[PDB]
Amino acid sequence: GVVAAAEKTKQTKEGVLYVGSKTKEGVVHGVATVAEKTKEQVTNVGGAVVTGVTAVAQKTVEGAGSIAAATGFVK
Amino acid sequence: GVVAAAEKTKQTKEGVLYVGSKTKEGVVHGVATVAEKTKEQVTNVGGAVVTGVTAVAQKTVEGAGSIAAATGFVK
Amino acid sequence: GVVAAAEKTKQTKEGVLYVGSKTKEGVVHGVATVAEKTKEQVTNVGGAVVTGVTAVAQKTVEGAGSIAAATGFVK
Amino acid sequence: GVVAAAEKTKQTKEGVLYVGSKTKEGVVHGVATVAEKTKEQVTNVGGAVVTGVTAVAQKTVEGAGSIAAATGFVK
Amino acid sequence: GVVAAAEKTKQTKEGVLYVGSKTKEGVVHGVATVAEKTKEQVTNVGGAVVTGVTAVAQKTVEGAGSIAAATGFVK
Repeated sequence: GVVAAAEKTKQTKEGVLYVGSKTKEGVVHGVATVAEKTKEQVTNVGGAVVTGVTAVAQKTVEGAGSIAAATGFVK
Repeated sequence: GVVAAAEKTKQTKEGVLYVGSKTKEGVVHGVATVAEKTKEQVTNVGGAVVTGVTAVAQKTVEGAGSIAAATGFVK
Repeated sequence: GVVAAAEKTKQTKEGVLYVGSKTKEGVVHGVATVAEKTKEQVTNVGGAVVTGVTAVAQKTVEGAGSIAAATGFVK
Repeated sequence: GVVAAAEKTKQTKEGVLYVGSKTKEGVVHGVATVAEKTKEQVTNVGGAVVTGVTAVAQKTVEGAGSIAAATGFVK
Repeated sequence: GVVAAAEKTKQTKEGVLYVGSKTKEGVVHGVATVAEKTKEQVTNVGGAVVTGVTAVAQKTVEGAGSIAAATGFVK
């Protein structure tokens, strides 16, 4: 029942990017799931995750983008 | 029952980006799920997560973007 | 029953961005879910999360954007 | 029953952004869910979350944006 | 029941990128799942994860992109 459908039917400076970064110390951890003495952990990450000292996300979804996620359990 | 549908049907400086970043110390953790002595944890992250000392998100969803998420459990 | 539908049907400086950032110390944690001695935690994050010392979000949803989320449990 | 639908049907300086930030110390936590000795926590965050020492959100929803969220439990 | 379908039916400077990065120390961890004395951990990461001291994501989804994910267990 977890359905993700994406359809795209298609019948000057555009999207131009300039980044200049100067970093001395950089610690980036991105997507992280840490468990200590944990019993029962469920984690889900979906989509676009842009992370860091200089993070730029230009025009992430120009067409069709669908994210379906059923996260959990049954007892 | 967790359905995400996206449809895009398509029949000068546009979206131009300039970033200049100068950082000495940078610690970025992004998406994180930490559990200590935890029993039963459910986490869900969806979409666009732009994070960091200099975070820029230009024109994230130009077309169709759908995020469906059922997060949880049954007992 | 958690349905997210997005449809986009399409039949000078536009969206131009300038960021200049100068940071000495930067700590960014973004999306975080922390549990200590917790029993039973349900978390859900959806959409666009732009975070950081210099956070810029330009024209996040130009088209169709839908976020559906059922977060919780049954006993 | 948690339905989010978005439709966009489409048949000089526009949206131009300038940010200049100069920060010495910056701590940004974004979206956070912290539980200590907690039993039973349900959290949901949806939409656009722009956070940080310099946070700018220009023209977040130019088209169609829908956020549906059923957050809670049944006993 | 975990179905992801993507269809794309198709019948000046465009998408041009400039990055200049100068880093002295950089620690990047990307996607990480750490468990210590943990019992029972389920993790799922899907989509585009761009991470690092200088992270740039230009035009991530120009066509059709669908991410379906059922993350969890049954007892």
